[PDB]
Amino acid sequence: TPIRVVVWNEFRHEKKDEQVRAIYPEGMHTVIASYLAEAGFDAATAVLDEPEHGLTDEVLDRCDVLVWWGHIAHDEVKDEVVERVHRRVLEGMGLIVLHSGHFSKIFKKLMGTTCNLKWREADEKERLWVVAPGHPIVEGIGPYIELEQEEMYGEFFDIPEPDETIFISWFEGGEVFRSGCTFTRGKGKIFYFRPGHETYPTYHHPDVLKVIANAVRWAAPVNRGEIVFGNVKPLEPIKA
Amino acid sequence: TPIRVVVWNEFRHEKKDEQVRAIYPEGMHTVIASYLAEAGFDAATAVLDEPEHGLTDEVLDRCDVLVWWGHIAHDEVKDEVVERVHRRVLEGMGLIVLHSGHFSKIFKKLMGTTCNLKWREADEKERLWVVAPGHPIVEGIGPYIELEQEEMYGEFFDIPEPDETIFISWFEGGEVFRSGCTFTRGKGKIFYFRPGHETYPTYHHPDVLKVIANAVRWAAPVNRGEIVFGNVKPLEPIKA
Amino acid sequence: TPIRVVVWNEFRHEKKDEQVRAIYPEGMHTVIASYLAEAGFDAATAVLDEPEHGLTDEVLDRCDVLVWWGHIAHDEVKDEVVERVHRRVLEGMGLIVLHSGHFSKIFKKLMGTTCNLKWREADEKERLWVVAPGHPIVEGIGPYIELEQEEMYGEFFDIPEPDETIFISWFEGGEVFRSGCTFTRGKGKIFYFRPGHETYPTYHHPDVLKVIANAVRWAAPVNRGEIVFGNVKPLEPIKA
Amino acid sequence: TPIRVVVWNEFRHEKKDEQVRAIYPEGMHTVIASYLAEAGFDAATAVLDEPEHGLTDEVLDRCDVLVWWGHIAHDEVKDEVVERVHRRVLEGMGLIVLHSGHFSKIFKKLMGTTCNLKWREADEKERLWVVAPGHPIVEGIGPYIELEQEEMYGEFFDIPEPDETIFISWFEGGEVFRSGCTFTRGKGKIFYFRPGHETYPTYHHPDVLKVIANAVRWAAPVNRGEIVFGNVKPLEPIKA
Ligand SMILES: [Zn+2]
Ligand SMILES: [Zn+2]
Ligand SMILES: [Zn+2]
Ligand SMILES: [Zn+2]
Repeated sequence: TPIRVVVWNEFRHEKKDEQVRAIYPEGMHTVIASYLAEAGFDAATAVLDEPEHGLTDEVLDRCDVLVWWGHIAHDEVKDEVVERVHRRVLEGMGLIVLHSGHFSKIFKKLMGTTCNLKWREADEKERLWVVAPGHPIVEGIGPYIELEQEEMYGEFFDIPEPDETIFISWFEGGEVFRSGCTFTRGKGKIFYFRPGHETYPTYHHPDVLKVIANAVRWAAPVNRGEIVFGNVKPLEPIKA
Repeated sequence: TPIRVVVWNEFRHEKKDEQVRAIYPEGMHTVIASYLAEAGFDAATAVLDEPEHGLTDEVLDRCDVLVWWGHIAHDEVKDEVVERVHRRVLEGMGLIVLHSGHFSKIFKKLMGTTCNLKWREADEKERLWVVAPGHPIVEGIGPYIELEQEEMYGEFFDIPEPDETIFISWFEGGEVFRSGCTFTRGKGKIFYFRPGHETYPTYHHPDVLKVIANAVRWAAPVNRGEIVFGNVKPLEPIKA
Repeated sequence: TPIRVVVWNEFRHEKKDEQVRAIYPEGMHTVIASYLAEAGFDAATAVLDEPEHGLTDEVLDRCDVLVWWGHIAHDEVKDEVVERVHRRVLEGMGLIVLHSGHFSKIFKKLMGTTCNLKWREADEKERLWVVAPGHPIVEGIGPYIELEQEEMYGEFFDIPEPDETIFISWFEGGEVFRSGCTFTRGKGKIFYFRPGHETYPTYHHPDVLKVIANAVRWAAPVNRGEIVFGNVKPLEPIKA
Repeated sequence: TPIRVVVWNEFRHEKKDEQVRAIYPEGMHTVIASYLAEAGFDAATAVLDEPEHGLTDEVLDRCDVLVWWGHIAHDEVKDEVVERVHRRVLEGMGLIVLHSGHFSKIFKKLMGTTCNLKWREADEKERLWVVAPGHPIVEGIGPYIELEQEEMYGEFFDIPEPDETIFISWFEGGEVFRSGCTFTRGKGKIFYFRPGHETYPTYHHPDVLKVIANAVRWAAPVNRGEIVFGNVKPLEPIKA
């Protein structure tokens, strides 16, 4: 049965910023979710200004993978919902965090670090080099993805060392970035993917959308729900 | 020149349980700090009931490596202080988390997971096998450390995958545990080391103490201090 | 298209030893391949005492995942064949190494270490604890797999640190072992799975066969073939 | 006791090419070893055209860390010597592989991959960004090292995923590289460090030499010696 994916987007820039609305008139979430649906996923969206930011228990309980984009309103996501999502990831829900989502409460909580970085908005070139060429996330991608204009993020990226580094970006201005990183938290699989500044049509680039689709598939839950913790009796005789 | 170490202990059990007090009449912190002093470290102690839990900015700014044990009052450590310690580890302070410190606010914050596990107090044998035989933390340690009595902890331990697993424990009752794990968070080096239940003389065991001393040296800051993040000018010209 | 898997087995013990033949009268390869065929894989088998050990170019070129079991005749696998296999794994072919396969020429070549370990044949109990509970390899597996009789292998196991540790074994006799380990080499995915001594019906255990099937699915290539190396022209202008 | 380091260098280019001899008149090994002696190490050199290539059992037994640079005569290192070195690394001798040492027999043997990569000799700028800012290898190193001219190596670099990535290089021509990588093999610690082309004064750069010195200290053996393997008696009773 199709993997069920919820694409969550702060959905502030596209309402109010002319240059962004021109690129994403129905929001970045609509673009990503449309692509995913046309790729066979059961795709829905959620935004910050819906009740419970669209992430009710009912929604999350039928969500296999959550995709997250935020930027200027990270602080408005309520702690109750962050905790709810955190619990679901640890139980096995997948999480794909995009671009400025590195500063989301949920990603910072999972990482345990500041998730800070260097950055510059200069309409500069990015080339995302594949460094895990057999990884399912890079199926169909070529040796790199090139973006003619993006916002630079630069090392040092204050994240725990990834389980795997999939992409490393080169930027025109001299920096590099670990731009595709996987992590596992509990049963959940997380993929950080750097591209997607709101003022560039990055989410219309077919290789970008394909990485996201590939990542949704890679992140799907396997044994969602079942771990026993706590006080336990012995499985073998203990000798006095 | 000597590495400065603060040994933090909740110090509630040793006052409320006579069986504990008999083993550690001046608390576990005193035993650990005394050994570290004799090993050549500049060692101090701090406990929960001191003001700021003993961890003022003044104390933390002169602390190279913090050692942490807690159990029954993890909740009483104020968030302001957890946040202060978290900042210090990211800037390069070392952290050694011991035994029940797996449920400390600070370790859970740095891990991003629940750090739950299975457990049992049945005075059973533990054998900590070395699985990183060339690691500095196991200098002078044989193939395993054997403790005649300890509290079992058992996988699955809900932690991010370690940078390195140093020890894996075998318990008499059937369980195993990744009982010595290293992580890096920011510039800080963390070592989780399982043994140390308050009802057993585990911190009188010479190999246990040697591991802690080896870990204090390993975890000593390099390049300690603020990392530069934020908006930056290009090092190469960007075609406009 | 179903995944094409070749199950390679030394196939000496099952002819030499009456007690082994009684358990695996047509070889362990036949039992594993039959299960895989029932699970929907396009399964074939190959054995040491065949021209090219059954691993001709034509066979390997259509092999998506190779499963390897050997023990008493690792030396007899011709270097030309080991090299052929090694090239295929780096191009993306999956490799599942079973039990005494740890000392196969192919596994040692891919690892770079001796792959030696401690061992004991004493019909003792082994409990394989899952330590990556979200990993695809453990789909359908409970917290542990228990085998009533197996040969002990024990740490230190001289392997490079795995990409992920999936299983850690507890043995009745006191030892532990990293019993399911993943590695990536080139584009190829490798899984080492410890259980499988010839004198015990381990490959009739449903959980064991399930893990192998899950690992074959996991290890199948999705970007298969030649990577570009060598001298390359610049993508950006270089100032003279 | 100072750490004993042997700097091994093929030493063909500096004898045959006047452009190279002008930069390194007494060989690249001399320059590195002289720095290391001033940094307090007990340093010695060895070269290809000495008996046993300078790497007798006697020499290797008193070597704590071996540094290796080769390029046009990797094939002339005798397999007997490669094997000797390999055994010593597994027992805990450190190994620092420099630049075209990526294609040395010893590095390839420890890695289990081809170690191939993309490359270009175009006198282009390289900026080595630190991505493990607390690591001992980068003590005293700024956010990056910049080399005005170097040979480009580019991803994909066919190595096993490093234990840690210390540096990632940006090159003027558009590529990136994992340019400082640690690995553990047996007891031995290995650091690959990219810079070092023979036609550029790279080993006269203070930060490059500092990194090497730091890596020599980091790679010093602990618990050096034969690991015990083989058949072992049980530590606990095994039931009939
Ligand atoms: Zn942005
Ligand atoms: Zn306890
Ligand atoms: Zn066997
Ligand atoms: Zn070169």
